[PDB]
Amino acid sequence: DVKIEKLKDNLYVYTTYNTFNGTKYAANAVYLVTDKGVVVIDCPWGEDKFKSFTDEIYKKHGKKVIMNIATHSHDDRAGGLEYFGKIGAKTYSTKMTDSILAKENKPRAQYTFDNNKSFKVGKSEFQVYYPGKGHTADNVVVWFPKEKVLVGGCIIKSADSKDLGYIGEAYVNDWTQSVHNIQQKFSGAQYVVAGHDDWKDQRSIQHTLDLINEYQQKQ
Ligand SMILES: C[C@H](CS)C(=O)N1CCC[C@@H]1C(=O)O
Ligand code: NA
Ligand SMILES: [Zn+2]
Ligand SMILES: [Zn+2]
Ligand SMILES: [Zn+2]
Repeated sequence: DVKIEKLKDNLYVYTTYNTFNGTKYAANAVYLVTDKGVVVIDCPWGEDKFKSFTDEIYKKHGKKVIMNIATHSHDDRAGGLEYFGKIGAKTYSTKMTDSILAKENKPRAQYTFDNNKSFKVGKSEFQVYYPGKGHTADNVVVWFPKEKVLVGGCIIKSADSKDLGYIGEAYVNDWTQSVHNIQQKFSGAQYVVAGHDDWKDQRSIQHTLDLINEYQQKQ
């Protein structure tokens, strides 16, 4: 199942679901429809959902995916690099993410960049920004200036998150500064999209900071 909702103009938020030990988690990402084709950020959470996802893209827009950008090495972000490459899309990731994928023997992106990069596709513009370590050492966010949408990915927890989620590769002591960096640089954001679960509640950044503090206080 893939849920797709228009967020602003040609920018859409898509959500897929993956159940872990009785807890049904949602993974949120976005895709942009341009005159040159569709740009997909991250990927459906689960390989058995890739075809269903692009099938929905065709049903709704009758267009082709020409680019895929992974915001970190995990399955819900970089899991589709092989698939999107196979169907003709130009794939990207940061060099740090590439190093992690290589180490884990996971498919890698065709092109890599040094943490930050500004993109221009058709008449659309967006930028990938590295705020520092948090959920992982390589996590990046994507900013769409025209739509005023900040795709936070997993460094941003949903306002209803019970805990920080998977922290086996996290840097909790650096996470607060990284989130403060995002907040300061994209202060005028109309929409901030958390990587998991409910993203609509815009207190997501506040709750994230709350969860980090809670974790640290408990030592
Ligand atoms: C929970 C994260 C996504 S934030 C996840 O999918 N992981 C963490 C380690 C195993 C799996 C993966 O990406 O390989
Ligand atoms: Na590899
Ligand atoms: Zn992750
Ligand atoms: Zn995630
Ligand atoms: Zn809170």
